[PDB]
Amino acid sequence: MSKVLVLKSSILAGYSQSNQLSDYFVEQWREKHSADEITVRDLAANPIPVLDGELVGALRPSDAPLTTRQQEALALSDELIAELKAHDVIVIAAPMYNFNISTQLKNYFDLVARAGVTFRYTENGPEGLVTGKKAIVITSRGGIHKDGPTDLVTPYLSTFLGFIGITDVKFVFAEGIAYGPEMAAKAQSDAKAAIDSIVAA
Ligand SMILES: Cc1cc2nc3c(=O)[nH]c(=O)nc-3n(C[C@H](O)[C@H](O)[C@H](O)COP(=O)(O)O)c2cc1C
Repeated sequence: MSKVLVLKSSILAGYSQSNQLSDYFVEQWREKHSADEITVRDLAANPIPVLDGELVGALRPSDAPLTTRQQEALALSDELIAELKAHDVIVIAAPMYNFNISTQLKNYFDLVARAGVTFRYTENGPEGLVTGKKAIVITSRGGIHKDGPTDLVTPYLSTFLGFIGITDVKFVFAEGIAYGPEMAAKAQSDAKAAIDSIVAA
């Protein structure tokens, strides 16, 4: 029995291509794996704060008193990390905005990456502590970037996720959305088929 976490990060709400595919993933997983628990967190509808010079100190082990704002960010970081570690299958919807991930997803990563909690340093290098996960990235783009030099999102996601221990990552692409409704529909169909194959594994 698995627990599935779905992280939505688009700023386009119900018009989001990656959210539509995330919803399809959930629908198909419920159908094929009816006993599994599914948790969805919308990082745009419930925003994570920007990591600034005040919040960064909240995420360090210290005996120093924290500000109210720091205490709340620490509580949120702990909540996010507990949630991430409590689920088995992690689905990350990651649209490409100005050649980067969305800030909504980035703020989540910046509260989740914490030394001694989601990674630690050993005598022979970094070690990720978020273990036993299988990750699916659903990444939507207006243009066509896959396997080219302008896709920095894919290797960045592999790098960041691997650093915290999530090395088993399958990518689902929905590209060419900006070329119009016909190409957006083909991207949806192609990504749905990649999802079907993952759900059928
Ligand atoms: C603010 C913004 C920036 C974008 N930057 C890029 C980009 O750098 N490259 C690209 O191919 N598409 C870009 N797009 C198009 C989105 O990648 C495309 O609309 C995709 O469907 C977004 O996924 P979503 O619908 O789930 O938000 C951008 C869209 C927005 C709104």
